[PDB]
Amino acid sequence: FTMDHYLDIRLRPDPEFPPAQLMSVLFGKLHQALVAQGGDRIGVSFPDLDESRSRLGERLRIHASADDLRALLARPWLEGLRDHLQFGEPAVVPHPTPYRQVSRVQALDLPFVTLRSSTGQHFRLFIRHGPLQVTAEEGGFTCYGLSKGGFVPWF
RNA sequence: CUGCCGUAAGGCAG
Repeated sequence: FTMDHYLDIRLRPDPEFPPAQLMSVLFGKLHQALVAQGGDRIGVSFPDLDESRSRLGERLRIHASADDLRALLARPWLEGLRDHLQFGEPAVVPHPTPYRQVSRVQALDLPFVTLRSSTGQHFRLFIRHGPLQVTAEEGGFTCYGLSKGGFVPWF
């Protein structure tokens, strides 16, 4: 379990943008930072997830090794959003915790973020937090920080 | 939104 570090990024409430819109922007920006860092050892989870309202919640948690996390934060990927966010301190995770897969699931009672890309076009990216396991099977993460096998601590 | 694997079901990538 070499991914024992995390950081919480919290959305500040905003009069003109609902949470879901900011989160999508946060999440698109992280996507860009992941595509640049390279690798597959950075995951995310949405700790305030609400199953019932199908809402991702107001927090984005980023999971990484102590130094994967540092390389990531020393990038200017949050340039332009920071005013809309509050950040926790990079910390060691609590233990013990369950682990789960947070994956892209391509009627969907699922939360989603809206992104763009070469077309101008908007698309929804659907996200599912998986069943709690006692331990973590090995595996990596996509360029969205979503599971391609890997698991993240849930707390 | 585009695209990949697959004979379509199922699945995947940015």
